[PDB]
Amino acid sequence: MILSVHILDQQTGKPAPGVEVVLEQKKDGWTQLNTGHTDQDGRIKALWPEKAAAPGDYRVIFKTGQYFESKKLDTFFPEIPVEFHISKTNEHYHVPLLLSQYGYSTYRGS
Amino acid sequence: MILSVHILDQQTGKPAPGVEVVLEQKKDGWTQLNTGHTDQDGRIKALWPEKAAAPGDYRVIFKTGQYFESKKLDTFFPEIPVEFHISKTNEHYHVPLLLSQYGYSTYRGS
Amino acid sequence: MILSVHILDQQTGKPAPGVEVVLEQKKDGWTQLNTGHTDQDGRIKALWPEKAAAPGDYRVIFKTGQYFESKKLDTFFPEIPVEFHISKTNEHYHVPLLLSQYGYSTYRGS
Amino acid sequence: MILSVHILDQQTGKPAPGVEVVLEQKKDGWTQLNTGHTDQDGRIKALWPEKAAAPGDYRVIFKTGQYFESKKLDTFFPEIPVEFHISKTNEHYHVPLLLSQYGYSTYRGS
Repeated sequence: MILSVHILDQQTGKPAPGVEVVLEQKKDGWTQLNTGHTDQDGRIKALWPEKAAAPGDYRVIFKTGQYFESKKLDTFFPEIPVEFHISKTNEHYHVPLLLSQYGYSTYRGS
Repeated sequence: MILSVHILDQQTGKPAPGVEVVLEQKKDGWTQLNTGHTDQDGRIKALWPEKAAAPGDYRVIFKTGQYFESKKLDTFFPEIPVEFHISKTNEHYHVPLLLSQYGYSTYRGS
Repeated sequence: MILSVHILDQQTGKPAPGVEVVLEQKKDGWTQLNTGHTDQDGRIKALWPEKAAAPGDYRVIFKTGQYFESKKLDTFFPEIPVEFHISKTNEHYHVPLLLSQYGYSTYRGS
Repeated sequence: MILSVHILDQQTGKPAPGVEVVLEQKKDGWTQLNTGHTDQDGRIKALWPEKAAAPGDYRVIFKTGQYFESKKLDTFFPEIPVEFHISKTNEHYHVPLLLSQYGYSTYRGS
């Protein structure tokens, strides 16, 4: 199992650097597996480095509220959580974020 | 304060009906204010009917996992949470969801 | 046949007013049916007012380059064209635009 | 100047292969610079291979209508054109497409 994220700032058309991202797993609420920060190219390649994982519900929380605060920009979102389910645990999963101040998009990248 | 949501199925180009949506407020974790289901036109007009509200972080959870399950369709998301912050509590807030099986978009509508 | 558009500024979370939109039909290249400008609520309700229409390929061009220029903002797009096909000419068609400086989304609204 | 595109099928969460993409430049209408087809990973890495280019308005046309037709799926779009402007001709430009049947997203990737 590999989990990658990358954030794209839609206001600038450039990647969003230094954004905190929290990875969680749904247990019998949610529990932290890892916490990372997006690099110069707005990426966290191994979130989650290549290791075996149990299937089930996962979550990434993009700390984008703190990101816009440091730029002195207003935003609709205090943070952006993305819930996803993994049944094929062998695969590399990309969960990108297309970030605007008052809107966003996310998907399997794959 | 007014809170509305509407879901648009991107596979069909038609609204997504009968989808459960849970509205929550961040307290000193999260607490349910109301639970609704999208109508024939994929809307929940008053989520949250017109009443005074305290500023702070809110959340809507679109139960889209159960939606695709009833259509016998696979999806990346077990559900879709959307976190948002309200500072101007006088306003009508639209939080629409553009729904695909393995991707989505959300925004202030406004 | 009814054709509506509305533009949502993702930087502000408010509708985008005064944006020129050109409606075209594919002929044996493209030909202008109508030209409108988005109102205070970022809408052009009747683009295209309620009248019978021939099925086929249509196009709306959102003059968003001129929009950002008047705000002194840079953008990736000189304008945003959206091609769509209508087979059911009886229906009301919404073609909304979720507008960021360096990214956008469009869909049937319906 | 480098121009890359990649298409992501939002219905499947996998890249969209074998999709024709036409690259054009705005002249004193539009003129074809190159035509490519997306590979197994839904990419056209060099659209446009690394060569010097003149600044101005460009266009990529994603032949997504023909794509869904071969899958026997209905779609709102006969094809998807994306207009973009390049002022810094030294840079590598990614223009990805997040593809659903009745909706899509595009952006600088960068």
